[PDB]
Amino acid sequence: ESCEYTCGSTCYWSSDVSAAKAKGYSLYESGDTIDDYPHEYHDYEGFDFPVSGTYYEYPIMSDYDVYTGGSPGADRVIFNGDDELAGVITHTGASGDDFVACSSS
Ligand SMILES: Nc1nc2c(ncn2[C@@H]2O[C@H](CO)[C@@H](OP(=O)(O)O)[C@H]2O)c(=O)[nH]1
Repeated sequence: ESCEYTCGSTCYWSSDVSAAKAKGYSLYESGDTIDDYPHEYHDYEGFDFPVSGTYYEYPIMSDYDVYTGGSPGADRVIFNGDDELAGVITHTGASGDDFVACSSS
């Protein structure tokens, strides 16, 4: 139960990531949003994503619960229209409204 990704000091397990991607994807697929998520992620930052876009972001929570509205915190899981995982990113340690990648491999 390793940290698939680490966001700043927050440790996310593989199971945390798949639940956040699954939640954001069920909405995406249903053409719905909750407080504006998921939404297109532009990849203004220039990240590597092992998969192809269009990319969508969904909040991944610090507390391990799936996002269902409210404050999104700083972490985001990134996925595409095929329900493929692209990665986990964070606002933590990023300047203003930029994002930095969460450590992994
Ligand atoms: N930094 C960054 N922001 C984006 C991108 N695409 C959309 N955004 C938007 O600008 C703000 C992201 O910094 C995002 O709110 P967020 O905090 O929900 O991501 C979002 O609405 C992108 O590729 N990079």
